[PDB]
Amino acid sequence: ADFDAVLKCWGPVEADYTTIGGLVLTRLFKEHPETQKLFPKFAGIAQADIAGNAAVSAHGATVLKKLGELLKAKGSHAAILKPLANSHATKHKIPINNFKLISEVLVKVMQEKAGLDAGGQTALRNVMGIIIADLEANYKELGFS
Ligand code: HEM
Repeated sequence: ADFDAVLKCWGPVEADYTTIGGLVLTRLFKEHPETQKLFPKFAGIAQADIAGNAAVSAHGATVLKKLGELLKAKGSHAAILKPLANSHATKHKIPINNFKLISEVLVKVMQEKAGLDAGGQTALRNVMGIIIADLEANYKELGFS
């Protein structure tokens, strides 16, 4: 049910993955500047120059499309998340806590831009908690507990 609650507000997100993706990453980097350093392509870009940066927005679109794919999955969520865990632990070297930070940002962006109400905010926190716990379990399988 919590997946359906989020999907009932996903229209404005999927309508413009570039704009909303850029909003999410711009806010992440503003509120959590240490996360920007985990993207070598973006690390060191002055904060004032991030909102207008097309490459940042394009990467945010990649993130949100992957999250959409997960939400819409009629099969295993864990299966889609295994490659994501593998790349984020072993290629990008992203500590798990950073997924909680981007999930905090997404809840706020959907509250502000996608009509996600109080119950929807809780549903999205629950869904992101499922995703993050699966990423964390897969990190542990790789030796990154
Ligand atoms: C649930 C949240 C996230 C989703 C859905 C997501 C999704 C993706 C996808 C689909 C890619 C491209 C394919 C791949 O390399 O696996 C990617 C790349 C990447 N992600 Fe994430 N990601 C998330 C969170 C994060 C966080 C929190 C960070 C760092 C704070 C991060 C850092 C990176 C980096 C550095 C790349 C490589 C970018 C490039 O070289 O172009 N990701 N992510």
